[PDB]
Amino acid sequence: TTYKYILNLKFAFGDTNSEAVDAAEAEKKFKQYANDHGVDGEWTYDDATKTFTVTAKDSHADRVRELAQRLRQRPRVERVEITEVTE
Repeated sequence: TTYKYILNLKFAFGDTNSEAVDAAEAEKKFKQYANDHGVDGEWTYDDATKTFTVTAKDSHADRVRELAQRLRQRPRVERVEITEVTE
């Protein structure tokens, strides 16, 4: 009866020294697509330049199907994957 959606985003670069981090492009793009379709969730950081997790909570299966189909098309900057979790 109760189901929750979770989107995964992978971010990594081939550098030796790390000082700067990119979070404005992933937070502005995820907030634009989620606020345009109607998806409420939370953001979570996983290590510096490695992995990025994001939670997605919706009532209807139309907003999570349009967000998962329009986001997962062609990966270039981050890996976009969708998985359903249940308790």
